[PDB]
Amino acid sequence: KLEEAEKAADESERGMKVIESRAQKDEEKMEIQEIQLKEAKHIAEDADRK
Amino acid sequence: KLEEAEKAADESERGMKVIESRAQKDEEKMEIQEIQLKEAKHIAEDADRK
Repeated sequence: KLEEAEKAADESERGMKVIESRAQKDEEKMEIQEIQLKEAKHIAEDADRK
Repeated sequence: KLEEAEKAADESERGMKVIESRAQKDEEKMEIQEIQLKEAKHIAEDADRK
């Protein structure tokens, strides 16, 4: 049961590492896409201002 | 150790679910900011075009 509970922790932790690494990749990509959106929008606003 | 391993199962699994929720929020924000980046770039393209 300790192996099952610890394995549930270890496997859910690996699950977590993959989806936390995914959250990190999605977070970095969303920040990049958000900064690029802010800039593409700021370019659009700058182009609208122009 | 089993109680702590079950608490770790809960924390690594709750972690995995909080991270899955965060990864989903960051994935949706990634997907929302890339779709809206493509739109913000098309607005920049339209803003530059107009």
